[PDB]
This record gives sequence, structure tokens and C-alpha cells, in this order.
Amino acid sequence: RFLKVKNWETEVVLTDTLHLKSTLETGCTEYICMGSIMHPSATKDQLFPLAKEFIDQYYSSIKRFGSKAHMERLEEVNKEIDTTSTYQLKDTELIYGAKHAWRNASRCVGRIQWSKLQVFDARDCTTAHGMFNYICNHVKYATNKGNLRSAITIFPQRTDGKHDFRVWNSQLIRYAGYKQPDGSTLGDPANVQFTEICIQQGWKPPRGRFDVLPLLLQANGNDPELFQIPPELVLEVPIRHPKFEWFKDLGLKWYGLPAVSNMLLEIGGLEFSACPFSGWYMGTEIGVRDYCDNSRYNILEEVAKKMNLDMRKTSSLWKDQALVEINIAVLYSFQSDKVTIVDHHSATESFIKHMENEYRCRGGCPADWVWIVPPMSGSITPVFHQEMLNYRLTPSFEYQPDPWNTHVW
Amino acid sequence: CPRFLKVKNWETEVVLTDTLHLKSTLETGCTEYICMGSIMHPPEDVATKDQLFPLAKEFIDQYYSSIKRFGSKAHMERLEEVNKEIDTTSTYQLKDTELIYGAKHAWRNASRCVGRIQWSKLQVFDARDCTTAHGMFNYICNHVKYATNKGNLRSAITIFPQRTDGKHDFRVWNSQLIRYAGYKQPDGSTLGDPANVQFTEICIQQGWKPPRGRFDVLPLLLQANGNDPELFQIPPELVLEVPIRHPKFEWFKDLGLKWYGLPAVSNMLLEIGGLEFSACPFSGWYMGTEIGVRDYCDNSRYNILEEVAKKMNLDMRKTSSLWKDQALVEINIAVLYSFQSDKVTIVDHHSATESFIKHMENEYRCRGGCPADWVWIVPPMSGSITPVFHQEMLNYRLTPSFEYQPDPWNTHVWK
Ligand code: HEM
Ligand code: HEM
Ligand SMILES: CNCCCc1cccc(CCc2cc(C)cc(N)n2)c1
Ligand SMILES: CNCCCc1cccc(CCc2cc(C)cc(N)n2)c1
Ligand SMILES: C[C@H](O)[C@H](O)[C@H]1CNc2nc(N)[nH]c(=O)c2N1
Ligand SMILES: C[C@H](O)[C@H](O)[C@H]1CNc2nc(N)[nH]c(=O)c2N1
Ligand SMILES: [Zn+2]
Repeated sequence: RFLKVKNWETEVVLTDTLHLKSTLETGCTEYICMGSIMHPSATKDQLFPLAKEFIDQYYSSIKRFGSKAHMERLEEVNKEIDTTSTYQLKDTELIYGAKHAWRNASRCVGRIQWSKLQVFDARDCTTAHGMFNYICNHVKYATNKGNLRSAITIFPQRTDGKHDFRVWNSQLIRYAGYKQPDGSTLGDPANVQFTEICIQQGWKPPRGRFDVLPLLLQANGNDPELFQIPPELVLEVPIRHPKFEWFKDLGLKWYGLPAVSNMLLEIGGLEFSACPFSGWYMGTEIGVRDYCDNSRYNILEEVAKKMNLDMRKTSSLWKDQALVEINIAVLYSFQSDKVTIVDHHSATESFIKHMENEYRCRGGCPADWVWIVPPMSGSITPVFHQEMLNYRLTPSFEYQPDPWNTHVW
Repeated sequence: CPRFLKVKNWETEVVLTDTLHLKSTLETGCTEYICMGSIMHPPEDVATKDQLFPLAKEFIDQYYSSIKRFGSKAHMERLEEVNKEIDTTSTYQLKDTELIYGAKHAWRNASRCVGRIQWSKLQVFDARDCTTAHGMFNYICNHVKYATNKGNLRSAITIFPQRTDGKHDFRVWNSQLIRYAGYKQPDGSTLGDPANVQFTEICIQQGWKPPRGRFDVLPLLLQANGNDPELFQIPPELVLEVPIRHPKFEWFKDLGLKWYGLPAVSNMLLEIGGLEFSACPFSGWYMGTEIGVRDYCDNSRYNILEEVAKKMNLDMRKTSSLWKDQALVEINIAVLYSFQSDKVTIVDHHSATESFIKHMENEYRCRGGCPADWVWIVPPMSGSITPVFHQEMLNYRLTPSFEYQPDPWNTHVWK
């Protein structure tokens, strides 16, 4: 079927044909929808049709479907799968696969940029020291003195499952979290477990509120190893407020480079368990979730107090006032330090434009409303009013288990 | 489908187990290859004899299970009396007790409603003896006055006769009992509520004389027994309204905003045991954001962010200053303050969502689940600083239920 999606603000109706091409499951059925579940539920024989499908859409994308080059590649991949229990992507294929996995990421609001992605091939890597060198170069390239540039670094694909390359950090750059005797938590509570694994591995914690975690790198199934990122490569921003001169005294900072390192890139049936990728921040990521989640840095009440707000009744919306002021500060700080950042109004605007683009040239755009709508001021951004269809296209980024649950030393 | 499904809360790590989904009765719109969770709405004939039997049995069984009389003499006797009735008259009539049970459970089952902690406290008015539009008018006035209660609002539903052959439907043509008119001007601007322009034009055609103001209460347009609909003015003393003022900004009063106290949906269809109640207006009380964020600040609605931002002396040329966000909070502070001051029941989105989490947890324990539509349950401002944002939810359709239905002017055969 052709499916329609309506924007209820503009009455614009788009027509989705692209969904007919998906094979992977969403988790929903005709009787139960799991649209708000965060994580719902290879061999020679499995591997070839997947390989064939990806190769097919690649040569289709470059308008050479059924070409001699196409036929040979199909033949080449078959004999290699047969003889080696796997196969290797051409460079052009790797780049195409990585850009399209971003393009297909239904939960990403930043996808208007999908084709501007710098791809670093690290499939010749064999050691954690190698991984560290590769990741350092990535961080340096992507940070670019504040003029952030999208990048992905791709390490060797999974083979027998026992020689996995893994970045054990969930992001390349995050702040430590410490469990106080107090019972309270210093730093970022989200990272308390990982911080303790690093300490247990020999890392000497400064026990501060914003200590950059070391890299914990696993290469070829071996034990992971600790590395400190050279600090001149770690760009950070002191958060200050344009009208509240007391905001600086709060002592808040964040890092400029968002770099997810715990996901799995899947291309043509090949699995890349280590593929750190980075872009730039949407302000709410920091100002709403990182800072104001009860299970994170949880600063709302501190801020509302310096704002001298009545905090006795919820209906004074003191939390909503403090939240807006915090997010103003973050945007103002990054902008003032010339560090790339986008606000949720601009970002969601761009995404509606991107959707339109994708429907026009590709016949659809998979999108996850639950994730796309910003965590504050939802209905005054255009994506709130935009119906979206969610479905799974490959190449893709997938979740994988945390390494400390499968690996033994 | 698996017998046990798990939902997690990511803020509190609390995990809940759902078994109620097994009783799901029809389509969500989703398939295993595509999710339609953000789609708003995913023949003039009626249920046949053979279609009606198992639907009725299913409901009656469920009713007698709820009163701990499953398999009793009374249960089996009711089943037989219903069956005889469907067989000889092609339909059947609900007992008052079943009617009340069914309405309460349609609310309880309403996956998009955050106020369901209140579901068992619902005044049901049986208007199945109604025959004319004047009678519908009488019943609706009585509803409004009861539910309003001088500002101490009480949830209520009034239920008109069920559908028979489909050519004799009772319908309230209004989408809500109380709403403000909208008027398209020759120059393209809109006066009043742009959402209601179509319906307003219908009323005007039907004989209504429009004051052509910013907040004119619309008349009722009421259809009884499949006849042409008729106009009635709701007595203005029965329409409680709240002028919007702000605790700090004294200029806010000058914006001349007000809203009505009673939210009352009148265009949905109530389905009980396969019976179809096409006119079933129900009402509760407002969550502040419904008015402060959607009614006032949607671009296609009253759209007042700009005017408010101006009076707040905010820098409005860069989006990153968050001038829209700042004014939105203030508008919603005013709405809550104005309702509380006039002692009209209202709930803020923090209190409401926390109550719904408690409600949901209780439902999981006593009922084995609680269907919920995250896209609708999460508030339209400040989403992640409410507890429902972090709550995984399962969405599925149980019956009895409230359902959407075509707009009556689209289907009506004019006499
Ligand atoms: C360039 C600027 C970018 C912006 C502004 C952006 C924005 C976002 C945001 C706000 C989210 C929600 C994540 C959360 O709430 O935790 C997200 C998710 C995601 N992004 Fe993007 N992103 C950008 C670049 C990228 C790049 C370069 C990639 C990969 C090459 C990418 C892949 C993804 C994926 C796979 C998700 C889903 C996360 C999950 O399922 O956990 N994004 N993005
Ligand atoms: C008593 C206090 C109540 C509160 C605070 C409340 C709150 C809400 C809210 C905020 C919505 C979303 C509305 C929107 O965004 O348009 C909603 C939807 C809904 N409510 Fe409740 N409600 C209440 C009472 C009731 C009652 C008494 C019923 C039925 C007997 C009911 C049935 C529904 C239904 C069926 C929807 C679905 C909306 C749709 O799909 O169009 N509610 N409610
Ligand atoms: C269990 N989830 C693990 C991954 C969590 C995650 C995945 C992808 C993105 C994010 C948010 C961080 C981010 C990443 C990127 C590339 C850009 C951005 N603005 N923000 C978190
Ligand atoms: C397509 N229109 C169908 C009805 C739209 C609608 C249904 C249910 C609720 C609402 C919002 C009004 C409302 C009703 C009730 C009972 C309570 C409340 N807080 N708010 C709109
Ligand atoms: C329960 C729900 O799935 C979960 O809280 C989601 C909701 N939407 C989100 N949206 C974004 N962008 N990021 C998130 O982490 C989440 N969390
Ligand atoms: C496209 C999207 O489903 C639509 O804008 C929804 C989003 N969530 C909503 N949530 C509520 N409570 N009410 C609404 O009208 C909507 N609109
Ligand atoms: Zn779904």
C-alpha cells in the first residue's frame, strides 16, 4: 500500500512508498504497538542474500544496476563468502553503507546532514593502541577548533564473535560519576558503573564533578586497555547566562563533541561492533536531559533557588521556568565560544525540510516521533504536528549488549 | 503473541509486566514492518446477528466477572435473555448496571487519556429514552450544569439511544459541547478560533446569527433519530468562563484572553458489547497545557506567542534566545493561576502525569496492564521533566471503548 502522513499544522500530506522496502521488524503487531519501548525484540547461507541485497542497492544508487561491474561484484562476493565465511567491503561501499545507516536512523533529527559525513576506514587496526591512535585522529578532525564536522571511524568487522573490536565507553567523551559514602553521587550518575570499571582497571580518579573519563579499548577480543585522551583534543564550554550574572558561579561545563561509541553498524550482513560516530549537539541534549533528568546532574532546584522562585507548589511551573533559563545559557555559551550547536527550533525546522526532501526523492523517510520531538516545548516545534511512519531500513545502526556482560578476561 | 510483555521506567528502573494485552480486541494500525504510533487516525450499515452474538457474550462475561458472579445463575440467564433478544429483534438493550459499567470501562480503556486515575468516579446519565432534539438539548443542559457544579467540576457522560439501522443516528454535531466560533474574513485573516471555522459556517447556514467576536460560544447543533439537526443556544449562565490574568505581569489582563471551564467531547462513539452509541458527550476537567500550550499557542489556533513575547520585551529575532519557550511558560503560569483563583478545577501537567504513573502502576498490579499512548500522554511542553516521558508504555485497544466517527455533515442525508 501507499501510505499517507499528514502535518496537522500545515495540512501538508506526503505519500510514503519507501516502507515497502523494509525487511527488519519494528516490534509492533496489529494488536500491540511498542512505539515507546526503547529496545524492542551469521553464516554463509544467512550472509549471501544480505550481501546481494546491499550490493544491489549500491549499484542501483549509482545508476549501474545490472552492469558488468555489478555482476562481477556479485560473483566476487559469493566466492569469497563461500571460501572465507565472510567478505570485505570495497572502500566506496563502506562509505555508502555508513552514510546510509545514518540516513536510515529513524531516531535522529540531525539527518539533513547525512551525506556530509567523513568516513575513516580503520579496518587495518589490530591493537588497542591502534584504536587509540585512530580515535584520537577522529576526535581531532571532528572537533576542528569548534567548527565541528561529522565523522565516523570504522574498525574491523566481527568474525567469529570471540575477537570483537569494542569501544567500551558509551561515548568517546563523558564525565565520570562517583558513588559517595554520603549516598549521593558526584559527577554524572549515568556513568557510575563505567567509572568504577575504569578505577578497577587502574584509572586514578580526580573525584571531581567534570572529570573526563579515559578510553577503554578492546581490540580483537582481548582484554580492554586504558588510554587518556590528550586534553588539548578535548574541547569544553563553561556554561554562562547572558542576563543572570550569577549563573557562572554554578560551575557548570560540558564538552563540545557528542560521539556515540557503543553502537553496531550493520552493512550487507557484516557487523561493525566498533564504529564511533560524532556530529554536534542539539542544545536540549545538554540543557534538558544531561542537566535536569532526576537521574543525571539534576540541577533544576539549585537554579530555581538562585532565580528566587516560589517552589512550594508544582502549579507555579517553577521547574519549567528554570528549565528554559538553563537551555538559554547552554546555547549562549556554545555560540559565544564559537562551538557548533543547534537549538531545537532550528533543528526540527531542518528536519521537516529533510523529510520533504526524502519523500520527494526517495519516496519516504523513516522517523521515530517519540525520539524526534524535543524533550521541551514539544508542540511549539513543527515536528510535534508531523505524522511520521517508523520502519527499519538497512544499512543501519543497532544496539548491542554492553561489553562487560559478554567478555571474560 | 508472548504471554508476558515488560515495560521499563528509565528514570526509576522500575519494571512492570503486562498480561492484559492478550485481551486486545482490534487493530492498532501497526504491523511488524511498520509502526503507526504517531498517526492521529490510523458505509452506513450495522452489525449483523452473527457478528453481534460473540461481541455481546464477551461483554456480559466480562461484566459478571467484574461483579464476582461469573458462571452464576444470573450470568447464564442474562446470556440467554440477550441471545433471545438478538435473535428476535436483531439487537439488544443493556441493563442500567451494564451501561454504567461499560461507560466507566471505555474511559478506563482510553489509551490517550492521562486523567484515567479518576475513571471509576463518573456520573452516568441514561438518556436512552430521548426522542427529539429539544430533548437532547434538555439532557445536555442538565449535564453541563451538573458537571460544572459552580467550578467544582465533576466528570460525567450522557448517553443517547444506540444506533439501530444507521439511518436513525443520534448525533451531537459539535465536536465539543462548549467551543468558540471562528470566522474567515475576506482578507484571509481569521477571527475567533481558526479550528472551528468550518463548523461555525455550518451553524451560520443553519440560521445562527453570529456576534462575530473573539470568544463567542457556539450553539448546539443536535440531531435526533436521524432527522435534520437543530440549533439551540446554551443558556449563558450555564457556561462558566475564566479570564486569564498573570500573578506578576499586570499587563497580561490587557490581552483580553479567557477560556471556558468545562472540556466536554461530543463527537466520539461509545462501543459497548457491540452496541454503538453515536451520541455520548462526556466531560471532565482541564489540564492547563491543553489551553496554555495548544489552544493559545498553536500556530493554527489563537497563536499568541508573538504578542506575549512583545509585551515581555524579549529579543525575538534569533530563535536560540528561546523567546518562544520563555513566553510559553508564562502563558501557562497565567492559565493555572486564573483557574485556581476563580476556584475552577484544573490540574497542572506535573501533578497529572505523576498521578497517571501511580494509576498505571496500580492498573498493572490489579488488572495486569494499562494501555497507554505515549505520544498523547506526554504533555506538549516540558516533556522530559514529567515522569511519563521516561515511562515505556504498551498501546493496545480494549473494549468497551471510545472511537472516532465520521463528521455528521459528511454523511447526513438531508430530509
Ligand atoms: C550532525 C549533527 C547531529 C545532530 C544535531 C544529531 C541529533 C540527534 C539527537 C538529538 C538524537 C537523540 C539522541 C538522544 O536523545 O540520546 C540523535 C539520535 C541518533 N543519531 Fe543523530 N545527530 C547528529 C549527527 C549524527 C551522526 C553523524 C550520526 C551517525 C553517523 C547520527 C546517528 C544517530 C543515531 C543512530 C541515533 C539513534 C540513537 C539511538 O537509537 O540510541 N547522528 N541524533
Ligand atoms: C477528569 C479529568 C480528565 C482529565 C485531566 C483528562 C485529560 C485528558 C487529556 C489532557 C487528554 C488529551 C486531550 C487532547 O490533547 O486533545 C485526554 C484525552 C482523552 N480523554 Fe481524558 N481527561 C479527563 C476526563 C475524561 C473522561 C471523563 C473521559 C471519558 C469518559 C475521558 C476520555 C478521554 C478520551 C477518549 C481521550 C482521547 C482523545 C482523542 O483520541 O481524541 N477523559 N484526556
Ligand atoms: C542505549 N543507547 C545507547 C546509545 C545512546 C545514544 C545514541 C545516539 C545518540 C545519542 C545522543 C548523543 C548524540 C550523538 C550524535 C552523533 C549527535 C548528537 N547531537 N547527539 C545517544
Ligand atoms: C477529532 N476530535 C475527536 C475528539 C477530540 C478530543 C477528544 C478527547 C479530549 C479532547 C480534549 C478535551 C478534553 C476532554 C476531557 C473529557 C478532558 C480533558 N482534560 N480534555 C479532545
Ligand atoms: C520511554 C521512552 O521510550 C524513553 O523515555 C525515550 C522517550 N524519547 C526519547 N527521545 C530522545 N531524543 N531521547 C531519549 O532518550 C528518549 N527517551
Ligand atoms: C502527529 C502527532 O501524532 C499529533 O501532532 C499529536 C501528537 N500528540 C498529541 N497529544 C495530545 N495530547 N493531543 C494531540 O492533539 C496530539 N497531537
Ligand atoms: Zn507501533
